Amino acid sequence: HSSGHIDDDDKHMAERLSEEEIGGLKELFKMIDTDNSGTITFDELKDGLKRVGSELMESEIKDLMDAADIDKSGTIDYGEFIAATVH
Ligand SMILES: [Ca+2]
Ligand SMILES: [Ca+2]
Repeated sequence: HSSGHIDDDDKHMAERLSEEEIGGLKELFKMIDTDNSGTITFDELKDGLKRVGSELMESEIKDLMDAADIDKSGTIDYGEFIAATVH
């Protein structure tokens, strides 16, 4: 409840990007987190492609998890994966 940010589109231009994870935190992020708590962890990460039982190797889940979440917080966020710049 405020009126110092919700008024002109000028302030909406600086609040249209996802800094932490608010971007997908609603639709995608939740649908990704097997916990739906708002935070994904390797242990849960694998459960994504694991339950798929296709032809993947959990070995890539750890090399992908580490490369994804650079915050080394042990937990990956929507804003931690997007950090990927200059590819
Ligand atoms: Ca979780
Ligand atoms: Ca993190």
